[PDB]
Amino acid sequence: IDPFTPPTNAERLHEFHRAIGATPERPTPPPPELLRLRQTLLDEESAEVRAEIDHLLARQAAGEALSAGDLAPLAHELADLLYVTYGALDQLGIDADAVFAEVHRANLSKASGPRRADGKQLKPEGWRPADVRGVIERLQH
Amino acid sequence: IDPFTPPTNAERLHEFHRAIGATPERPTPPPPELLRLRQTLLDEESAEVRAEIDHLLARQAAGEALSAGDLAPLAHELADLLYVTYGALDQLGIDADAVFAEVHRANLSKASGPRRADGKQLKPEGWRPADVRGVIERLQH
Ligand SMILES: [Cl-]
Ligand SMILES: [Cl-]
Ligand SMILES: [Cl-]
Ligand SMILES: [Cl-]
Ligand SMILES: [Cl-]
Ligand SMILES: [Cl-]
Ligand SMILES: [Cl-]
Ligand SMILES: [Cl-]
Repeated sequence: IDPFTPPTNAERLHEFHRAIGATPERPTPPPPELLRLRQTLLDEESAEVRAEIDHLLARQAAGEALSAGDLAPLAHELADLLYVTYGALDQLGIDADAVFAEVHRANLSKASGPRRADGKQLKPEGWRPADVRGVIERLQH
Repeated sequence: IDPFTPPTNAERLHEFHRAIGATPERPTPPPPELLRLRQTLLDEESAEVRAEIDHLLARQAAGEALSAGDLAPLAHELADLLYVTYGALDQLGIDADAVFAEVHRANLSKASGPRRADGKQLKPEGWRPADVRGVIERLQH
């Protein structure tokens, strides 16, 4: 499935990494041990988000109408996930906003296509996929 | 483990959801079926990120010095993950930037603590944890 089925937050992660001694201004591969760690951490944070969804689903199944406050733990974990995802991009010395803008361009464009009779989102004429490599090359040079 | 071990992107997701017919201005619980979907999608996108890390790790292990371009698929998947994470928060009608700011405050503050002899990050005096519930209540009211 897929989605169709003042400083920015990226800049905040740069501030954070400065604080913990952790980053490059241009795209730069990290040490293996650091990739490994990032992989684990993404793994863990996505697991916590999915667990909080499970709790809400169980409460809804029992018939509860959740309040705004009830959504806080999930919102907290989601933000934690943004943090470590932005963290990865910052660690890589990749401008997250530049890459995000290109991904957003392509997704928004795809959203403007027609739908199949069964409701599946189709691409519009002349749809242009996200060219993230082009963004990276641009940032590097 | 943990991290110690112009429109914003959140606003872009609101634009996207408008485009696909998908959102609330105040925190609002979603339908169960939609939570279920979001859970699956987070699951899948985090799996793809972790797979791209595996590929880079294998290349590094073989002795390669990765170029900036080599990082594009990982950067692309990371941005895809931001997209569906921001997507969740938007779906919930929760201002992602407000929640992120509070999580960032707490993380940056924790970073200012001393480290144990073994290098573990300790909290500073009077450290105040992220109060995401307070943010949610504020957004609701
Ligand atoms: Cl509900
Ligand atoms: Cl409440
Ligand atoms: Cl991080
Ligand atoms: Cl198509
Ligand atoms: Cl490398
Ligand atoms: Cl290259
Ligand atoms: Cl989404
Ligand atoms: Cl501590």
